[PDB]
Amino acid sequence: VEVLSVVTGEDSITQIELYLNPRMGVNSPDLPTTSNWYTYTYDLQPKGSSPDQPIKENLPAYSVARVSLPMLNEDTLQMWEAISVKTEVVGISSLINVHYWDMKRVHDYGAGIPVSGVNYHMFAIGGEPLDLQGLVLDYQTQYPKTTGPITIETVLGRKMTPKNQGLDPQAKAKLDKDGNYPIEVWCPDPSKNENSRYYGSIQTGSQTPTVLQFSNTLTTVLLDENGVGPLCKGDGLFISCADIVGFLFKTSGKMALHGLPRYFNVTLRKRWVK
Amino acid sequence: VEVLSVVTGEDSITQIELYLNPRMGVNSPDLPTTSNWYTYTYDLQPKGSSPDQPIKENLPAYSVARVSLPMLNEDITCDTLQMWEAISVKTEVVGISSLINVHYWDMKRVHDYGAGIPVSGVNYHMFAIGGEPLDLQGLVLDYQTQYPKTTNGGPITIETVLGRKMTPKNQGLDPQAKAKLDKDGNYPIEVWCPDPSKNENSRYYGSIQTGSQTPTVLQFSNTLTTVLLDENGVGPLCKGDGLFISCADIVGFLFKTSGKMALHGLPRYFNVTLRKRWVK
Amino acid sequence: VEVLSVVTGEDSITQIELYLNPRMGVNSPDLPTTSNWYTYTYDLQPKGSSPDQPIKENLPAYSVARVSLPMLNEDITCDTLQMWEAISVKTEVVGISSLINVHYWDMKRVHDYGAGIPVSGVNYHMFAIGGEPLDLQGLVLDYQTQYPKTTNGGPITIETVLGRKMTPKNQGLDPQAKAKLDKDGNYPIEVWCPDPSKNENSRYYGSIQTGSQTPTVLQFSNTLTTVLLDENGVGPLCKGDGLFISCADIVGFLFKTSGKMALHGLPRYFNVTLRKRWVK
Amino acid sequence: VEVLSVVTGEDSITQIELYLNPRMGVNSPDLPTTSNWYTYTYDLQPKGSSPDQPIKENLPAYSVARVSLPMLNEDCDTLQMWEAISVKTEVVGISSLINVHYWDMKRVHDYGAGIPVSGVNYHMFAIGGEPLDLQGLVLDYQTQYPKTGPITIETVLGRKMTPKNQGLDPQAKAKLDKDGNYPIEVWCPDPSKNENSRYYGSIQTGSQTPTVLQFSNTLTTVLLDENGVGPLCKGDGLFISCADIVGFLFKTSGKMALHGLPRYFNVTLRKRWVKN
Amino acid sequence: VEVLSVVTGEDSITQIELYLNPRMGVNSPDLTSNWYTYTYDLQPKGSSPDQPIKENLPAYSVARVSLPMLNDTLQMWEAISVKTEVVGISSLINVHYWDMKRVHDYGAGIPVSGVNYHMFAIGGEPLDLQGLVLDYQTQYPKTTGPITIETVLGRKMTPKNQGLDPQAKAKLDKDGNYPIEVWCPDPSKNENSRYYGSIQTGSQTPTVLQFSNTLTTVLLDENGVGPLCKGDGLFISCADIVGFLFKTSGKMALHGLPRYFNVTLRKRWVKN
Ligand SMILES: CC(=O)N[C@H]1[C@H]([C@H](O)[C@H](O)CO)O[C@@](O[C@@H]2[C@@H](O)[C@H](O)O[C@H](CO)[C@@H]2O)(C(=O)O)C[C@@H]1O
Ligand SMILES: [Cl-]
Ligand SMILES: [Cl-]
Ligand SMILES: [Cl-]
Ligand SMILES: [Cl-]
Ligand SMILES: [Cl-]
Repeated sequence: VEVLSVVTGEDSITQIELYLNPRMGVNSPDLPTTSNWYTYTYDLQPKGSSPDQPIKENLPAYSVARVSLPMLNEDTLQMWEAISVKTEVVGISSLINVHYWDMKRVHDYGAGIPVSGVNYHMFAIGGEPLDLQGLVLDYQTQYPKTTGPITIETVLGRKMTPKNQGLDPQAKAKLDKDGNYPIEVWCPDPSKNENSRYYGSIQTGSQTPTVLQFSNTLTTVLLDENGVGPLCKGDGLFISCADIVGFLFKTSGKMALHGLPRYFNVTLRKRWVK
Repeated sequence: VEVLSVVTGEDSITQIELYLNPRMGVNSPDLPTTSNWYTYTYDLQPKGSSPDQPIKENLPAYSVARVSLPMLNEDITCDTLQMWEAISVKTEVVGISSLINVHYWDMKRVHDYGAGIPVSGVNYHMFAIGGEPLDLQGLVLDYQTQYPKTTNGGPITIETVLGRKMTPKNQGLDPQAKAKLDKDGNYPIEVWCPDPSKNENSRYYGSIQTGSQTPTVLQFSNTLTTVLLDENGVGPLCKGDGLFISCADIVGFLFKTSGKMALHGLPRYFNVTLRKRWVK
Repeated sequence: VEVLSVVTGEDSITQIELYLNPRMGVNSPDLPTTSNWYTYTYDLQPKGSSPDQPIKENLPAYSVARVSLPMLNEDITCDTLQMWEAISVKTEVVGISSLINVHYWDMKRVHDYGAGIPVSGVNYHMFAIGGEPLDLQGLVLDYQTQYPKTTNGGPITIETVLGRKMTPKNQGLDPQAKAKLDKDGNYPIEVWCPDPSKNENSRYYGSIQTGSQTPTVLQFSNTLTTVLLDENGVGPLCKGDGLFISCADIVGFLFKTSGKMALHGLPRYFNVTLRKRWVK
Repeated sequence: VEVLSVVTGEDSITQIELYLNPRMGVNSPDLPTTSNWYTYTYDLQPKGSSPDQPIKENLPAYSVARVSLPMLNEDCDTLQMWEAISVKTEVVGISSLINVHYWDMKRVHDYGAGIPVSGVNYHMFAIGGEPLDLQGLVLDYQTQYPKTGPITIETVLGRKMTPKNQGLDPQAKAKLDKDGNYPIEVWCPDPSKNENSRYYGSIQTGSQTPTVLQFSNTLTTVLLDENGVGPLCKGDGLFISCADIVGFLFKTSGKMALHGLPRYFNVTLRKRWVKN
Repeated sequence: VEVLSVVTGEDSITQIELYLNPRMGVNSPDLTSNWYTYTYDLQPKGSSPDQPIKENLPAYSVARVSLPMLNDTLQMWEAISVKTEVVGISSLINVHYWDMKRVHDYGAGIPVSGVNYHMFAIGGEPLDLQGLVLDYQTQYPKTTGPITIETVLGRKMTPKNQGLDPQAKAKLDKDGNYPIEVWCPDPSKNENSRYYGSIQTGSQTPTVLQFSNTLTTVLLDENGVGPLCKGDGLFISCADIVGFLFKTSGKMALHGLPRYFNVTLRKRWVKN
């Protein structure tokens, strides 16, 4: 796909807006029986015996949407090119709440321990699904069958081996389904993703402060070193993210991970391609 | 709503000054018996049983003022009019030095015979400058929280705007959970955040810091200026000759001897520079 | 006060050097009995009953000096005069290296048989350069605090300036609670902060860090310069040929064996570059 | 070598990609007997009596590869060399560290989640036209490292360390020419050499210090020096080196093992004329 | 001394390389030397006075480098840039020192962490030092032997030495002899030196250090002039305390690392 000139003319620029709700394990608000924990995992707890058999509710997964863009070609073609994005984690202020009814206290008579600890923040803008690389802390982990999360065993069609604690070139997938690819199993593949831009960070520790910023004045430019943004194949724009904001500390000692939604406003332009 | 050229002339630039005192829950210094806790919450505690029924005094809220600006147009019926355009702001959290006090009479000690635990832990800092009220998005930690009813003197929360009880979706982004920041000390911080899908005509800047005893780390200087112009060189345009200024500055917990903890906020000062702009 | 052109000619630039020793509460090294605690407070403790009646030795205060500058105008009744304009400063906290000492005889050991807990915790750092005294705003953690009443002109607190008791509004920003930083070691840091609504003719820069054992993290280099010019390229103009220099540098607690804790301060050095400026 | 002009022409620029798996002590995934701990050390403990006699599985080492480049010269004292000009590099598998439910993970408190991988971090990478020059320096010169096996100061000196090896001993030098063989706690990059390499690193100590890492495919490191010259690949070999210790796995018993992650590289190179 | 033009010529630039080993208290590896690059155990006594031993007083490292001789108007070497690096940073991943205090039962050793102090200086003459101490009642060993404030004053310290006493001044002219806890760079002098430093206090505060051979520090002042080497001597000074070694008993010792320098100098015309 050879990249030609930017299309000149009236309706050459467009804007795409959307938000993605977090897929922490309880992924739907519409199941009365368990939806009270929507945007959280269940309780995360080392079993103390082998092997680990994590349940789907304890496996935060990436959020993804494919956005359909205005059709460009009737019959060398025009493609939408993503050039910038404004993105924001929404609901940050909710985390000042230190009086959840079942919050573990910092000490006797004190306030709740605020949401804190492990953070994981990433977003990606691309013209096709984000490429994923599989790597796990423990290859002996027995993830649930797709029946359900997509894990390394799913893509290999056989059990993990010790090499899956490192980089196994065969352990690859595409982020093509919302709330189905666990964060603990899949990371962005730096060996591919030529047609995506991704940005991420992690923070470990149990009670490490959650420190986050928000402003409507911040823009990320999506152009590469040659001045070309992601090109949207088949008029589809892929947007991916994850925003783990820390643990909810419960009175019993039990802890669950929590996530927040993310907002996007992407600017695109028409580009001639060969 | 076409933006035209900047107005040229002698009195084309004006400077507006204000301060906003914090609205942490005890929101008035003038109450008969309870005002000693002005700029603080009451004691924040998990109930231990469901549901949470938090009191007003435990719900820090946004500060907001509308500033009336000099009237610009002798004829309001014209297509082309002059509007005040906010171009920069100098803003400072006031009273930062007060937080070196480690000898509050009822302060929990760091250890036996030691000084008090200094104000520390949860921080939340934000300010916004707009030509109209700041747009808010509702999202809460726990949808089952029973906030005091607005009709009973309570704050404005999600149930208020929906006309019905929250559902689990309000733990995520619900597009119906929206409001405008149009009342000082009535929109709880733990319920409302700036709405990034709107606010075309505002600029906002904010941060959070969680943890229980996390150091409060703040700077102050009269040399720092925030430029309010967007990518096109246009600042917020003041509709009806009104400038909207919003903020929140939670600076941490006061740790009391018994173990009880209350949040504390500080005031914020603003000096906004505005210029006259022709608009169609 | 119309600012004209920078003066041209041979000796149009001058340099002013000084240092300011900290005023932590024990403010003199020349007292027979108590001067061992020079650069420290006494022991800081919550009283445990109301009200707090803090002693002067527990109230770190701002340092300040007024430097007399060379006289410039033979005839002071002329409309157009030369004034010294402060354009840049090199400033440094002195004695930072002294804080590696973890073997002070009465230092609390971190754990059994260990090294002393080093000077750490609450930090407060600020400096200002101005052509007049720094403008101060009063705000306190607790309005019920009973600060010392003296006959010797210090410490000056909100009650001192108001001529009446504080009220709850003094936990926020009370526009009547204002003062000028015109006396060395007399204005308590926990009561007074720089007033961002004034200070047009000064530049100030500060920060706080709370927490009990938070690392003290400081830099020093003789290569760092602060430019004092505002947006128009004008520095503070020295009224009456006087340069005002103010600062505070609390660097943390000395943790004593008994559990007691005292705040500690370090001195600050300044080298200010000034130029002659025509003003009308 | 005197550096002449950048070669002009159609195929004067090439790209090289590769990944390096971590060599934390259990260095192979292909030994059914012990490979379950691949990318970790064994349990790290003070012996409690002198001397320390660490096992190889407790000595994280540098990763290294020599990448063979296309042959440039059919020959003359004037020739072409590959010049590395930029690199995109990324630590892979960062997301794996959100796992706080490893079956034998020490809990933060009763009934809580596992203590996340945290504590000691050491991160470095190097790109060079020859092996990275190493300087030896150890915490304790009386440490008895396993005989070569890992290469340590005793190996290169052909005699026992002395106290001077707790500081900089100019005799304690090596070249990073073998994957997984040079212990990190013994060897660091030698700033007195490495004219033909570029290296970047950091350390973080503490026991439970947050592991804080970033990843983006938009970040490029420029490898040109102050004269606009990148590393020049002697004998058409490109040397890539790294280490990425990401913290401790805290086990239920109290035991602790260090953990590492792999690193990816995409290096851009151009043809450069050189003399001698 | 009037600074004239930069000398233009074939051999007008030179590079000076050196390293300085740390002087933490046990300052020689050629003796007790098992503790080279460390202090002895640092421990508040609990009773007065404090009479610290010389092995518990980390001191600045310094070298005078003799430069190639060049000569009212003469040439001087002018230091224009430096690449400097703390050596041996990787050694600090060792959490299995045989006598290391454990983080908890069955755990690894507490890594080297806590108090850090990092500084370097490049000058055309000795670094100017200012004396200031935590406690004027500290009784430092007599010079026979570190140089301290009592050494320079010729009389005991008074309370004023907890602040800035303009009489408490010295020149950093001897390696391993000027205690870090007594002396700091004098910002009121040092016109012909450039210095850079930081401190981090705390007991177990993470040691966070960087290393790269791509980082350069420009030594030129605001007028484009670097330090000028009087009598053809370049002064290089540093200190790099990297934290505590935590021992099983509870005792703690400070530890330092060496520092490497590569200084670029050029010839400069000057007038005396
Ligand atoms: C928001 C507020 O005023 N909080 C008080 C708190 C309340 O008065 C509460 O309703 C009563 O506990 O009381 C605090 O002080 C306590 C005393 O009132 C009580 O008699 O004895 C307690 C210790 O045994 C304690 O001193 C509290 O609970 O900490 C103070 C707090 O500001
Ligand atoms: Cl993160
Ligand atoms: Cl914050
Ligand atoms: Cl500070
Ligand atoms: Cl690191
Ligand atoms: Cl430091």
